[PDB]
Amino acid sequence: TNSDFVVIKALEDGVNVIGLTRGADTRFHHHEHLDKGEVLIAQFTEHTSAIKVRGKAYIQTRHGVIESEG
Amino acid sequence: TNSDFVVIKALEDGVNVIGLTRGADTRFHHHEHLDKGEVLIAQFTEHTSAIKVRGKAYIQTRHGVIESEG
Amino acid sequence: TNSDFVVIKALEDGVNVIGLTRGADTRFHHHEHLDKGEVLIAQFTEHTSAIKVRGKAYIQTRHGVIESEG
Amino acid sequence: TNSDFVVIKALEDGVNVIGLTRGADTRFHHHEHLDKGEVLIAQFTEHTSAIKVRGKAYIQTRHGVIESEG
Amino acid sequence: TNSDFVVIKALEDGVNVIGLTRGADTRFHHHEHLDKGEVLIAQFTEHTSAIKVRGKAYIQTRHGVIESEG
Amino acid sequence: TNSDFVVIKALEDGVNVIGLTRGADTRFHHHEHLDKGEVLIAQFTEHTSAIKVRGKAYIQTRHGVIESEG
Amino acid sequence: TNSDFVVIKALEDGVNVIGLTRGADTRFHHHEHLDKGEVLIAQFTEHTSAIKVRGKAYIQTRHGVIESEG
Amino acid sequence: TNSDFVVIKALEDGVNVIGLTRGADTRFHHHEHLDKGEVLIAQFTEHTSAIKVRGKAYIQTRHGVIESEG
Amino acid sequence: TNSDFVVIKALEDGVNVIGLTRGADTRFHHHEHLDKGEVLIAQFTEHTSAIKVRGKAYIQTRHGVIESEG
Amino acid sequence: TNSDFVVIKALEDGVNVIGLTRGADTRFHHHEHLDKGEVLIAQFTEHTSAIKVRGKAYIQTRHGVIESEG
Amino acid sequence: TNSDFVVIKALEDGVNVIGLTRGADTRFHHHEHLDKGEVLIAQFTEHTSAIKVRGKAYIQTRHGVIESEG
Amino acid sequence: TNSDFVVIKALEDGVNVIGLTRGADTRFHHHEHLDKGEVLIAQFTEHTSAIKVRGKAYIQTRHGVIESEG
Amino acid sequence: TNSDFVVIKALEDGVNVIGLTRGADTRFHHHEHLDKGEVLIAQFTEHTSAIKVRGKAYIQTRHGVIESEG
Amino acid sequence: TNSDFVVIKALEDGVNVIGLTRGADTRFHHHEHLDKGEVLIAQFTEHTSAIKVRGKAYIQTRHGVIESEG
Amino acid sequence: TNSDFVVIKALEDGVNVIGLTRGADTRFHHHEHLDKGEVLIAQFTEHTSAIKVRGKAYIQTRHGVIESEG
Amino acid sequence: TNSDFVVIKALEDGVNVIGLTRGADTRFHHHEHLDKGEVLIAQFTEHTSAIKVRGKAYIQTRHGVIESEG
Amino acid sequence: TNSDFVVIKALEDGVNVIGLTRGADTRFHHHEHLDKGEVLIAQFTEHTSAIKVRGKAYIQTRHGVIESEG
Amino acid sequence: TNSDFVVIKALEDGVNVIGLTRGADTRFHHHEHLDKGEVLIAQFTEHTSAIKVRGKAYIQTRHGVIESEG
Ligand SMILES: [Co+2]
Ligand SMILES: [Co+2]
Ligand SMILES: [Co+2]
Ligand SMILES: [Co+2]
Ligand SMILES: [Co+2]
Ligand SMILES: [Co+2]
Ligand SMILES: [Co+2]
Ligand SMILES: [Co+2]
Repeated sequence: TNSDFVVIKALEDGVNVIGLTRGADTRFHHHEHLDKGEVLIAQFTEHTSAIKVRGKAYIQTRHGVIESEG
Repeated sequence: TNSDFVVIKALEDGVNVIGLTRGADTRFHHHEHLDKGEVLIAQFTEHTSAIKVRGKAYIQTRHGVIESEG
Repeated sequence: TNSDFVVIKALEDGVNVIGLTRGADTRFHHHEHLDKGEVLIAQFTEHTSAIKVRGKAYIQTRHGVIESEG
Repeated sequence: TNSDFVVIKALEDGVNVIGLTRGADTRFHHHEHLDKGEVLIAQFTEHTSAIKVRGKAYIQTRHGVIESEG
Repeated sequence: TNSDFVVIKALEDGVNVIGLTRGADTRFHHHEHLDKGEVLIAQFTEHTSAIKVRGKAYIQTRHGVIESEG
Repeated sequence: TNSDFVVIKALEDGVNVIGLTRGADTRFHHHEHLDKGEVLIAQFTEHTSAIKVRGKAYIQTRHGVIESEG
Repeated sequence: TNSDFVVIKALEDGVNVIGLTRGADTRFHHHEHLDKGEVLIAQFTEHTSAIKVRGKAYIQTRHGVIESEG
Repeated sequence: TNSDFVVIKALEDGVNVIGLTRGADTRFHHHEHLDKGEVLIAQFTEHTSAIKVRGKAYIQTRHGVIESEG
Repeated sequence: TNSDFVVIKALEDGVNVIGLTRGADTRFHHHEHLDKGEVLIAQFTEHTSAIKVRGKAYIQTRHGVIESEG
Repeated sequence: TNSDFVVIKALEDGVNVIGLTRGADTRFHHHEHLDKGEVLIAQFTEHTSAIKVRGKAYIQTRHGVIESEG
Repeated sequence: TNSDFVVIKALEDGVNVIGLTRGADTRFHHHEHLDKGEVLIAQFTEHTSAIKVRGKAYIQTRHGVIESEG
Repeated sequence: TNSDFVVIKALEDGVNVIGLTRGADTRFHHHEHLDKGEVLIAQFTEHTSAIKVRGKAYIQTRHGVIESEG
Repeated sequence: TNSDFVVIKALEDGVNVIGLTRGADTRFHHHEHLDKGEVLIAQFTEHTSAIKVRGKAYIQTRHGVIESEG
Repeated sequence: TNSDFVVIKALEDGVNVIGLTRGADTRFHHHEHLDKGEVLIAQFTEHTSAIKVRGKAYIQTRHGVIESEG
Repeated sequence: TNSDFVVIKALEDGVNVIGLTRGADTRFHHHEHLDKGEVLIAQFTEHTSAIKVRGKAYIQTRHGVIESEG
Repeated sequence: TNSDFVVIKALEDGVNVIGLTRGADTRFHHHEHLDKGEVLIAQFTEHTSAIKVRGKAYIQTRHGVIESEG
Repeated sequence: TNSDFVVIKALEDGVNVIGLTRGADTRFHHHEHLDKGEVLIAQFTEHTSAIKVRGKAYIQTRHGVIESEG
Repeated sequence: TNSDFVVIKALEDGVNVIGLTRGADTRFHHHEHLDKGEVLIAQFTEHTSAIKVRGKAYIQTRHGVIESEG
């Protein structure tokens, strides 16, 4: 519900990061734009239950590294 | 009950991710569509107890890495 | 009581995952069908205390990997 | 009192798994039949404090792997 | 008080497992007989504080493996 | 107070295990006899704060293995 | 205050183990004599805060092993 | 419900006689050990509805004689 | 209604004895498993009105001796 | 009214035992199916006054032995 | 008034068994059809005081065996 | 008063069976006609104390067999 | 419940006859010692349900004569 | 509990017949002396549950005849 | 308590028949003198529980015939 | 009534020491078994008034030494 | 009740001194183990009324000196 | 109870004198150390009922002189 975070680095211009709400319904809550080279450190909270990443990006989580190729 | 997440990367167009209800009866509660190259970080919550994945995909959990080919 | 999950991947058509009821008496309360290639991440909850797996399947738990040949 | 599970795989037909009752009085409260190849993941709860396994079987616990030759 | 367990496998016929009472008074509270090849997984409970094993047996605990030759 | 245990195996006939009371006063409250080959798994409780072992025995604790020659 | 213990083995006759009182004023609370070969497993409690060991003895703690030669 | 009895003679060492309780649930109630040569005359009562005999024994009932070869 | 018994001796491993309910509707109420060579003396009670026997077995009643081969 | 029983042994697959209701009106209230070799011990009760047997069967009553060829 | 039964076996097709009512007024209250080879065990109750059998049949009672040639 | 019965088989056409009233007054209360070959099983009741049989018939009672040649 | 007796004749010095308690729990209730030649006629009572005989002895019951060779 | 008797004949001078009480405790109630040739017919009562016979005597019970040699 | 009797015939002059008191206390309650040839049919009653016979006499009981030679 | 003791030493296997109760009725209260070589120091109490010794034994009292030969 | 004592000296390893309960019921209430050479001066108390000595030992009482050889 | 004393003289360095508590529960109460040559005159009281002496010592009581060698 908290206390865990992800690290996303943008590898190209125009990377989109979307947060899905917490509750009975699942609706979009917010989105963020990242330009090439930017780093975002995001946390799981009371209003966020899922994080969706579009665009070429490098992601670090507790389970290791992954690369999105959108 | 809460505070654990899975990482799903879509390896093909049209991958389905389904969340099942938490309660006495089990029913489909929400689903998400993923495009090729896209990444979702999903958490276990107060309305979701099980997660099904349809389509070719790459999954990371606390127990390791698996690949689905449905 | 909660907060622990298993990962099941179906290696054949028609794999059955049965949940057993939590309480004084024990009975089947839910069946799940998996087709060849699908992956299910299932959690221990307030209504489930045991899980039975019939069919050829690949299972990951905190204690390691096992293969069912039912 | 809770939150610990065992993994039992039946290596031959007709394996019996018996659960003992929690309290001042200890009585047999349920048993399960396993056919050759099936897998059961079972949890310690408020009504089960001990588990007995009869028949040839393969068991995984937090302390390692054991085999019953019954 | 609870939430720990031992694994006992009987290496000969007629193995006795005795549970001693928890409290100011210390007395035999229950015992179990194990046939050859059987495996018992036993948990420390609110009514059990000590466990005595008579007969030839193989025991797994968090501190390692031991062999009783009673 | 609880949630910790020792494993004692008797290497000779007539091993004595003595449990000391918990509180302002410290007096013997119980003892147990062990024959050659027997194994006792004993827990720390609300009425026991110290344990004494007389006789040739082999002991397993969280800090390792020790042997008493008494 | 609890949940931590020391293991003392007497290597000579007449080993003294002294407990100091828990509170604002510090004084002797109890002591124990150990004969050659005996093993004592002692726990920290609500009435004991420090432990003194006089005589030749072998001590195991969470931080390692030490030998007293007084 | 009463007024009828069985006679069991032990033909070998270690014969077990088990009594099952009377009521809606059927749980074990008591067991007895017989050494080679002993005779037990047991009655049906308010807390006993079935009797189970393990081991080589010679049994006399109103319907005649039988021999268990366990 | 009460006070009559049957004697069943198992002539093979895995013999099932089933007791049916006493009431308006008839349902399975309990079952027992018997090993090769064991004898059960069962009584008619306030919750049991009929008894079914599956497996090779030898039966004694007031009316004589019969053999089942199911 | 009660306290008397019949013994039926099935000599062919699919033997039917029908119970007739006790009271002013008479109707079928229970069917029982027996496979070849099974034995049923059935008692006259507060809801059963007559018993119909269809199929090849061997029947024992207080008056002797009969064989049905239905 | 109760607790006595007759055994009727139908030796040819179309055997009729009629029960007469108990009380000051005697009237036909039920009848049964039996096909060749069928067996019926019937009891005397609070609504049946006499039984009439038409057709070729074989009857067993406490007084012996009789045959109806109807 | 009750709970005894006679068996009458008609050896010729038109056999009359008459039941006489129980009490201070004695009178015909009911009669039955039997065709050739028929069998009637009749019970002594609260309204019947004596039975008269006219016509050729074969009678079985607890005291033996008799033949009426009326 | 009551009203049935056994006859025990001691064929050697020091024969033990043990009576077990009637109720929910079973324990020793009394015992008797018999010298060579003595005869005891013992009745089933409201505080006794089972009887053990240790030693060489000759026993008479309603079901016949048996000998204990303890 | 009542209404059953034994017959004892004295075959030697000085035969002793001892009666034990009926209740929670088994305490001697009375004894009787018999000279050579005497016959005693003794019944089971509300204050008597067991009978011991010392000396050379001849005993008749419902189960047959025995001879005490003491 | 009642409904059983003995038959005593006096084979010599002066035969004594003594009745002992029924209750917690036992004492002589009555006696009868029989001359040679006389016959007495005596019953067990509410005030009598044991009977002694002194003198040469012939006795008939439910268990057979005996001869007293006092 | 109090404060006096006897000393009993067993000179043979199986010596019996019986204590008689203090009151209007002098009856057995307890017995004790002594093996060869044991010594029992027994006092006179409020529930004890007499002591019987059976078997070969050596007794010391205030009045001197005696030897029981039984 | 008090004011008297015994003196026991242990002449061998492992001498047992057992105290029996004072009252209507008699049971083991405490025991002491003596190593070779030790001396125990024991007193009769309000809770102790008899004392047993097992093992080789030397005993002094008001009546003199005795030697136990258990 | 009181008013009796024992004289102990230490014949070697380090002699231990242990006093045992008076009451239903028996447990160590106090100990005393004696060096070579020292003398202790100890009494019996309401908190002491038994006394143990470890080490080489010379003891005087009302019953005489004894020596401990421990
Ligand atoms: Co935008
Ligand atoms: Co969709
Ligand atoms: Co047991
Ligand atoms: Co089953
Ligand atoms: Co005894
Ligand atoms: Co007179
Ligand atoms: Co002990
Ligand atoms: Co000190």
